[PDB]
Amino acid sequence: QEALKKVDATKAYSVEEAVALAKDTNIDATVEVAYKLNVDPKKADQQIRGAVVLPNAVEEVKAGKVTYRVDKAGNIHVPIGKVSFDNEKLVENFNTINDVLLKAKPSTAKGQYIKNISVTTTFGPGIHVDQA
RNA sequence: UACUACCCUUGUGUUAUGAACCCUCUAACCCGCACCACUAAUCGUGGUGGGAGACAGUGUCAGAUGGGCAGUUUGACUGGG
Ligand SMILES: [Mg+2]
Ligand SMILES: [Mg+2]
Ligand SMILES: [Mg+2]
Ligand SMILES: [Mg+2]
Ligand SMILES: [Mg+2]
Repeated sequence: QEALKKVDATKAYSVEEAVALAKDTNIDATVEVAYKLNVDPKKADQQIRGAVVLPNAVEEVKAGKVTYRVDKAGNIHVPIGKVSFDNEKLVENFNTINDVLLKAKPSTAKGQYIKNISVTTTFGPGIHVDQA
């Protein structure tokens, strides 16, 4: 019950803090990056989509290719591996995800591109962050 | 299908805000209401009560009405016109 309470909903944890406490907030569980976007998810020009390997078709099918694709809700969220993975390796996984998602930008975006941003797991409560 | 969150439509609430509308207040404005003083003054200015009251009045802007008023128009040909 109290795993939903221990997490500091007020604070924007760093990537490192987030992946570290993701190990705790499980009571096994796949960690999950989540963006809520400023784009229009209901138009073809902004249907963000793709797939990328977690380093932590053997290069794709076996190496741990996780797919990302934004839903109609504007919420694109992707697995980045289990809580039993090393936390700096989770930082590397999120580096992969964040870099590829930011560099896959629809050029017609607005002043803000990420409305909200957070982490969860298969039993992870929300861990909101501020892109750093 | 459990459960975690990213959440999305729909409609309930708290709070902060913005408008419209009704009532209530009085402290602005007003009283060809009373009393006091200036003061011998049916003026006026103040003071004290009472009444109305953020209306009215006044200013600006706009719409309707407007011979009450004003300025003007109201052809030529043509066996007169
Ligand atoms: Mg009279
Ligand atoms: Mg006339
Ligand atoms: Mg003249
Ligand atoms: Mg004539
Ligand atoms: Mg004639």
